[PDB]
Amino acid sequence: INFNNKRTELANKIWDIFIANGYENTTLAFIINKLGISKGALYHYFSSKEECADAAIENRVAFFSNEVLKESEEGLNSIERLKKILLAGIINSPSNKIFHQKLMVAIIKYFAPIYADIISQGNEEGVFKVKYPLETAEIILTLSHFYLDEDLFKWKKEDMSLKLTAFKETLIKILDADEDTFD
Amino acid sequence: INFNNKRTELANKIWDIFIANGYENTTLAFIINKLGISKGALYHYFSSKEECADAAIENRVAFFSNEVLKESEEGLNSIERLKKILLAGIINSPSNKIFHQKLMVAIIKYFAPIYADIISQGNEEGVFKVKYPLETAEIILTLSHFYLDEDLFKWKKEDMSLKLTAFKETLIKILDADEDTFD
Ligand code: NA
Ligand code: NA
Repeated sequence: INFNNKRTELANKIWDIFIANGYENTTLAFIINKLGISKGALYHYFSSKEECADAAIENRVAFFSNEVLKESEEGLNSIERLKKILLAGIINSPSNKIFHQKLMVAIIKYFAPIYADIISQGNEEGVFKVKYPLETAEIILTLSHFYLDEDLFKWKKEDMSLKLTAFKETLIKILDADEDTFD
Repeated sequence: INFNNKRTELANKIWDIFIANGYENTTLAFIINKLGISKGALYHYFSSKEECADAAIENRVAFFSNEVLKESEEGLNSIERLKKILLAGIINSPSNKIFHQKLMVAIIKYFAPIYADIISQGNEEGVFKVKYPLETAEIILTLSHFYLDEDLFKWKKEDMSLKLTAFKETLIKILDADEDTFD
């Protein structure tokens, strides 16, 4: 109620600490020293380092997604809204890969309804023909955040151009959109 | 050369230890005690617990994928090969989620050429019309191993039926296959 305002202020600061310093190497002692708080002050809001990460991620993605909705120009068609939202954006140790995975999952879950809305708008305009708008939104986001992640798959830098092309091709098929939609 | 035969025999045994006991809670001391080997015997083949996991995963997936190729019936059409291969199959703490992620990534990388071959066969038969066979194979596997993973996304059990339906719909669009292909 009031506890929520304080917890998210800290989560925001923890985000900056995890990004700037890495998740694996950030200790609860480093966090509290950097924040200027005690162990007790931290344990009042979080039970673990994982919860600190989840709170940092939730608040960052909740913010980023809300700033996409407020920045959305009134009356834009679905094709332009899709193009605009696709261009949006905020060591590879096992724990650092978990922080990245958590972030991909949160982005997918927060952006899926926005993309679902765009897809539904396009079905109504007659530019797409998608049977399952929310599932298709989640499908697209999974491809953009897992398949196009070169660090996840250790994809070669010279192969990324073909993956983006293949991604656009897939988007066209899935949406039943015109072939020149993403040109 | 000869070192490889021994290393993969251990990797196979480590796999069983990680599955039966969980990755997070499996200590290097538990591994060596269960295997009947010394710390030195283990450090001769692996530098870390992560490398033990990667070796266990590589050898399991390399095996599983090779047993799919040997079990493949001679002269099956692409539609039946696809249906057959789709039915194939071997705590949620941060480290356990890494073991699972590593496994998903290895399955995708080992099975992609098999699915690419099936897709190419179908393009030749005239049952599919896919511009990028290997990228499309990787796209499909990403959806079956990330999007359909209810533990990754914490999807509701009652929503899984719609996700499978949406997955099949997507497969049909991506492959340019007939609508009754997966019935
Ligand atoms: Na859903
Ligand atoms: Na590739």
